[PDB]
Amino acid sequence: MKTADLCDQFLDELQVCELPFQSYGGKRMFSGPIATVDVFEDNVLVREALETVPPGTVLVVDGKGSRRVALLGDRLAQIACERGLAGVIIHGCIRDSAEIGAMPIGVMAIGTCPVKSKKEGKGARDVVLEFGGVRWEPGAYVYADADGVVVANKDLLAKNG
Amino acid sequence: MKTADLCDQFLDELQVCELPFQSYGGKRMFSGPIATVDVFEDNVLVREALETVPPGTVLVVDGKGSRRVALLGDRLAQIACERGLAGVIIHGCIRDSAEIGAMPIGVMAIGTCPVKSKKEGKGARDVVLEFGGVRWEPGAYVYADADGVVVANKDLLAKNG
Amino acid sequence: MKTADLCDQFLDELQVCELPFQSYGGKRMFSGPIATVDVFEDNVLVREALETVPPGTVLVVDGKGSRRVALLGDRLAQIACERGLAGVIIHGCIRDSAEIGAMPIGVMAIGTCPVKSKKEGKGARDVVLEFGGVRWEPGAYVYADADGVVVANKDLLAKNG
Repeated sequence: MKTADLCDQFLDELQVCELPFQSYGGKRMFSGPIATVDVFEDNVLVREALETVPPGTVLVVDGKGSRRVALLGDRLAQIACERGLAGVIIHGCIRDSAEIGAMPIGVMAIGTCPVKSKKEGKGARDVVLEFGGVRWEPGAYVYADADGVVVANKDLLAKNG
Repeated sequence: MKTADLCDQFLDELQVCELPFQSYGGKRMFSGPIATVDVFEDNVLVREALETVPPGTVLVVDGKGSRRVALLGDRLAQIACERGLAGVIIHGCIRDSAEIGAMPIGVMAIGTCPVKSKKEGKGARDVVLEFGGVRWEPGAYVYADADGVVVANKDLLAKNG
Repeated sequence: MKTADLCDQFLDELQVCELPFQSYGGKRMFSGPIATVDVFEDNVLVREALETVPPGTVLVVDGKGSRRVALLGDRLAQIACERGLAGVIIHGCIRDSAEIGAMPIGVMAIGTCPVKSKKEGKGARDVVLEFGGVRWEPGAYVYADADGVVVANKDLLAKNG
């Protein structure tokens, strides 16, 4: 589960995120199949994804790194906990960081912003994301911890060759 | 008291600081009427302000974001505690961060620096400050927490319209 | 031992590091005689240094600030603990930060990276390093804590004039 160990064993099959994230959730280490959301200062699709993706999923949200609004708050983090998701990785900001820090889920983002995001529904789910020098594909697997975030095109702990 | 809630209710009457601060005090959430100090690597006026502003005040210090010296240390933070101030927000650095982290007051700054600031008394108090994309006016109200810092031109929790 | 106090008393004999470090070890405050290592994404010499420098030493490693690989992990940090070193300061990244945070040693670096460094042995030990606006010389003394890092050309707490 350590990204350090995964790199030592499978570096050739891994993409290493170049963007350093701040860890906000109660869980510092988390991993699972990737579900994607591509938005810009709007989180309606982030919410719909959290309410529908399979348990154990790690939702990756490309918010273009905007710091003008938060894309996830305690209400949405709560949904993630209630539906048994592994965590959320956001190329953007979150809010209610105090409350999220007390939840048993992983949450990584580049910063905090108290302003709510737009609620128009613009953006798309299940598309290929591109940020942090990494190509995030639906169905791929992401592993995150205190040292970083790495992505594999399949479950590296269920393979045999 | 949450900046997230204040933005949802009063965004149109609020200024949202664009500069992310590091939180150093024992209190992560604090708010109150603003008192201003405008200086450059000198903290004599910061000290005089802390020794004279009314209880509950949040001292906002524009140190131009300099990282060459600290503008507040444990002695001054102690004064802030003894006189019942709400906290201090500094566009600059502080020192004695270890000691300040144990004090029941809010302290936000952009970094730490072990070097003491000049003691010449240059600068001015009670002037309008301009940094972080925000206009900080004396008498205005500031609310700070783990998600950010927002400024209103009056007490938003004592108003009725 | 506080960098703030050292600056107040000996600023004229001190070099103040301009590069802000993240603190990863169980010890937030540490100091001692400097041992140097100059490398670039390779840590064989970092390991050899940790296995040979005198107890109480603070190993300073100039990794050119690279964020592509880690230069120190839990194995090497463990060696530092077993041989009684004071700490390590790295102009580069580390990994196994979770594990290192539980160790009684000082560790400062600019970030984390899960990828292992090269093991070719390129680089040099006991040379003068130059980074963070500071000239790091073998035999010099370094003092580090929550506020910063300062370097003196001799033990400032064993001198008399």
